Amino acid sequence: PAHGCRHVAIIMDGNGRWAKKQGKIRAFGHKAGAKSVRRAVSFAANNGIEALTLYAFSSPAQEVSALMELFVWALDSEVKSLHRHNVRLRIIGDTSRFNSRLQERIRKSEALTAGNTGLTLNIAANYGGRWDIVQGVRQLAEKVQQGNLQPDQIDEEMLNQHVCMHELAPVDLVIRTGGEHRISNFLLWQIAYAELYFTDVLWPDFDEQDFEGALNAFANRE
Amino acid sequence: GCRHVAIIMDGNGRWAKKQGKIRAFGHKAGAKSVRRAVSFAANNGIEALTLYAFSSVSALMELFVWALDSEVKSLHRHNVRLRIIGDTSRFNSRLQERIRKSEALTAGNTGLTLNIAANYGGRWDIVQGVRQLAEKVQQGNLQPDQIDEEMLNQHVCMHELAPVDLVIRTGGEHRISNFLLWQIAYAELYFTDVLWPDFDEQDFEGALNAFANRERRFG
Ligand SMILES: O=P(O)(O)C(O)(Cc1cccc(-c2cccc(NS(=O)(=O)c3cccc(S(=O)(=O)Nc4cccc(-c5cccc(CC(O)(P(=O)(O)O)P(=O)(O)O)c5)c4)c3)c2)c1)P(=O)(O)O
Repeated sequence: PAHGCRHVAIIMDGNGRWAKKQGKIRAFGHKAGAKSVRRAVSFAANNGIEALTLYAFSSPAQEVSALMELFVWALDSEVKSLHRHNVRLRIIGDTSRFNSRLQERIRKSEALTAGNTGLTLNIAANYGGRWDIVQGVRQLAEKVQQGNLQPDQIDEEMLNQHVCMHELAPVDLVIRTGGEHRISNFLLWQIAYAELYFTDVLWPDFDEQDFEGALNAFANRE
Repeated sequence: GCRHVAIIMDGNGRWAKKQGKIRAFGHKAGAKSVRRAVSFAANNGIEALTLYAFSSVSALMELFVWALDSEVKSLHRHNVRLRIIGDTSRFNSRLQERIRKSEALTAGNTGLTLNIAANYGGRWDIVQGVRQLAEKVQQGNLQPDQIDEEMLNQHVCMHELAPVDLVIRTGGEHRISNFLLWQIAYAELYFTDVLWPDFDEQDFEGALNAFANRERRFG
């Protein structure tokens, strides 16, 4: 609370570059990255942060189906730990085209942790900022079609109620590791007023001290 | 190849205080900085320049009228196409007409398109487009699950121009402050502590250089 930062969003990037520098393969960077993910989640939960939203940045249509398989399979194991640390898990992104199986796992993972009182962790999977806005627009569009919503009655607050994470504290700080200075279609609507923090540190090397630096930079900025 | 630059001009007031002067002084200097940035963009092949004045109200409008009346003939002469983006429905009829006439007069120019955000907000921009799509739904000429990214994109401001490539924010603050949101999904973001009145050609080129290098890297 001292940092006054309630919601932190992170574009994780640099795992491949990190591995390359050491003459190592992708698997090595991914392994290092997952470790950094756990470290960041634990840090947030132990530092009074209300919400952490993670986005794995990566530079096909057959590959995605395979990635989400890995995603969900990895999730099933992580959920136990998350639940154990009192974390509330939520998956944001277009999960509509996921097969009903791995789509039920996600659903159960969320149901299982919904009642926790610790950190709320949002993991982006097949997520897009524009997509997020659009799916929210379709919802309002349905209500227009059903006759109980006039086009001209639509305002910002209304649309805000239909975008991902509307129930949570607004995003206060966005962190992007890896050196690139862009949002890359991650959160858009939700970062209208967020502090943007760019660091050249590669995701695998981003540790607790780096996270603290970002929070300190945030606190001193206003 | 930087085609569209958007700028969050900030720091006029702070600049004034640093000089131990009144706010009005910062404004005056800020105005010169605007003329300088526009000239620089128009002289270097930039396709579009979008300006947003960040602020830490009737007279405001009279100033707008005056700026339009004194600068549009020069913009037209320089082959600059002027556009005002934002909610101008609340403006008095005189200002709205000046804006409409200014755009009409320069609409046919083929040089730099200068976009001035007036009473503009990124969320408002998106919402105004959503309301346009909601109208066609109500008319039954559009299905809810028929709305997609491409469709909404065609209804947000500047959809007819090249995509925003670079967003520059002066003044030291590291936020978008509800300026462009949908349009900056893939843009390079550049923050400088330089105060707007001090932002000159060298600072602008520096951002362009940063853009070029970062394009070679990351893609
Ligand atoms: O852009 P990079 O270099 O930082 C990258 O490493 C991608 C990346 C960026 C930021 C974070 C992570 C990441 C890495 C490991 C774990 C986690 N935790 S997660 O909850 O966020 C998550 C877990 C499972 C999947 C996903 S994802 O589908 O949203 N992202 C993603 C994108 C690209 C590659 C991978 C990936 C992750 C782990 C393992 C693999 C597979 C293998 O590559 P590997 O065995 O060599 O490791 P492969 O089975 O084919 O041989 C691939 C994963 C995310 C996140 C991965 P890249 O070279 O793959 O594009």
